[PDB]
Amino acid sequence: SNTQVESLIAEILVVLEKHKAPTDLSLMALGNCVTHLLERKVPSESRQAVAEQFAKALAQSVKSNLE
Amino acid sequence: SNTQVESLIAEILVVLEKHKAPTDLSLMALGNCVTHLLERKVPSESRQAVAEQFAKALAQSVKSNLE
Repeated sequence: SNTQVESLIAEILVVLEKHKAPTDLSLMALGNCVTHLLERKVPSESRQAVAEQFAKALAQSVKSNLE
Repeated sequence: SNTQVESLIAEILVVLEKHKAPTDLSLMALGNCVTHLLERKVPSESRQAVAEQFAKALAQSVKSNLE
């Protein structure tokens, strides 16, 4: 499964690299992708909650990476 | 610029769609992409802060989308 996640990640990263897209642009696109998914696959009532858990995970991820 | 953002977004979304990747898997990959970018292009001292602003934007985005 790790190889599955990693492959998805690599594929998405290459997309950003191919466009030589700036950091801010990359984040904006990535954020919109999350927003798109939540709106299209998460019930309106849980959307904010899933968004917040995504955010917490991101924050924790970044923090720990600061090790 | 909107077409530029939208094109990036579409390209990333197609990547997820091609894998028929589940929502949770998509989020995990997307989150890792943000983490990757922050670690590779944002100074260690601002990383958490940029991560939090990304999160706020995401949260606000989702909220407003609930209109």
